[PDB]
Amino acid sequence: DYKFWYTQPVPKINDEFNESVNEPFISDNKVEDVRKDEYKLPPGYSWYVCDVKDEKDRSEIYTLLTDNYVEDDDNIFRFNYSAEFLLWALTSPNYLKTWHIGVKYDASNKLIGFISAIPTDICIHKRTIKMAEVNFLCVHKTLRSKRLAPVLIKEITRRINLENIWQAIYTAGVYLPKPVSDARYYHRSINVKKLIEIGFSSLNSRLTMSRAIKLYRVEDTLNIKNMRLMKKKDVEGVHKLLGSYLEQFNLYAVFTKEEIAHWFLPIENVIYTYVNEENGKIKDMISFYSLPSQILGNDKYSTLNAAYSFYNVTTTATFKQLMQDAILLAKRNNFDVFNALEVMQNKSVFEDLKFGEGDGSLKYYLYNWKCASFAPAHVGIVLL
Ligand SMILES: C#CCCCCCCCCCCCC(=O)SCCNC(=O)CCNC(=O)[C@H](O)C(C)(C)COP(=O)(O)OP(=O)(O)OC[C@H]1O[C@@H](n2cnc3c(N)ncnc32)[C@H](O)[C@@H]1OP(=O)(O)O
Ligand SMILES: [Cl-]
Ligand SMILES: [Cl-]
Ligand SMILES: [Mg+2]
Repeated sequence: DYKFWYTQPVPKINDEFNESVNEPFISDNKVEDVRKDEYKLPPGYSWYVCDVKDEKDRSEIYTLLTDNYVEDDDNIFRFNYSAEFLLWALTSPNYLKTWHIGVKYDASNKLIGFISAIPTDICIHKRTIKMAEVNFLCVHKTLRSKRLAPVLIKEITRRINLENIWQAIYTAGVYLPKPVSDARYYHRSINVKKLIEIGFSSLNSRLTMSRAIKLYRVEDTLNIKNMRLMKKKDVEGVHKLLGSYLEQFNLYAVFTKEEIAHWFLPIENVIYTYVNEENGKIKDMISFYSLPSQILGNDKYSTLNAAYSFYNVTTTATFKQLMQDAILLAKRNNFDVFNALEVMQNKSVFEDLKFGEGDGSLKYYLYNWKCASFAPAHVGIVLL
């Protein structure tokens, strides 16, 4: 029935727009007319502005998400974004502290809800629009189905609109009105025995343990020999190589040089970017971020260490060769599995590089924007 969503400027479930339509649902917005009062919470609850740069505030967000954030459809894994990852994800160029919004239960002073956004220029069907990218919506497990999520969404919408920003981008596994694109995850096992043991992968009479280990074995030699960790000197180069690649897609972030430094410069256990420099030019790049899952009630392993593909571009090798190198670099950094969405060129390598299809998919959404939807190979943005 979507009783909340059908109040909002998003498409109905059966809306179909053709390529001649690429504009807002609601235009001519004025900051002057945005509500200046905070949305009302149920009695006993209060808004709290989180300071993500403060270690203690950040640890409170970390705890809320560790305990209550997204699980796989089978409730076997729960994402466990690290505190240093959250610091990176939320303090991008020009971020607003006041879009990092928490809800405390007053009687215990405990954070029980959170939602966040950061600002970025998004190009959709060649039109570039300032958007908020919304993420980390989370309601404590003990307070589910009480309609707190619409309150957090309406309050962040209000605060984003105060900055004269009227569109947003967000992804989710749940189906909501209405995806602009839909992309499955695929996974490439690295630490095969651990993935078996925790119930992530399986074996059969044809695929014995030893045969599975051999199937997923990787040669410890790079196809692109000079791939090395990115440094500050490489920011102009990555800005040109990635910037030029992305222009072909129907949906992508238009990164400034400051944004390139922020999103790609390596941070241990958070973001890994490797470059190939030839003649003072950056000609290939690989990048992947760290997102572990807590393995729910497992005796042996508490954590699945997963690398998620971010942005990969080659001009000196094949895409296959580049992605075989990304799996190698993730292996050299202790990751158990390399995951990727069927966006950009990724699906073209999945068969040959022995990826498995994951369950369900990730839906891409715009708020207050009507346009044609498209196949996920035309998506050129990866959100965290
Ligand atoms: C400018 C501008 C606009 C700015 C705003 C743009 C819109 C942004 C939307 C939010 C985007 C979120 C992106 C993500 O971060 S992804 C990960 C979501 N994090 C989890 O998966 C963690 C585990 N899970 C939870 O923590 C809770 O289940 C949630 C997700 C907070 C939902 O809370 P609960 O207690 O279930 O549900 P209640 O409070 O009764 O709310 C029901 C209404 O809510 C809608 N809803 C549910 N999940 C949603 C969701 N994931 N995103 C958006 N809406 C969602 C839903 O359909 C329904 O509304 P209807 O009646 O159907 O029209
Ligand atoms: Cl009022
Ligand atoms: Cl090597
Ligand atoms: Mg609720």
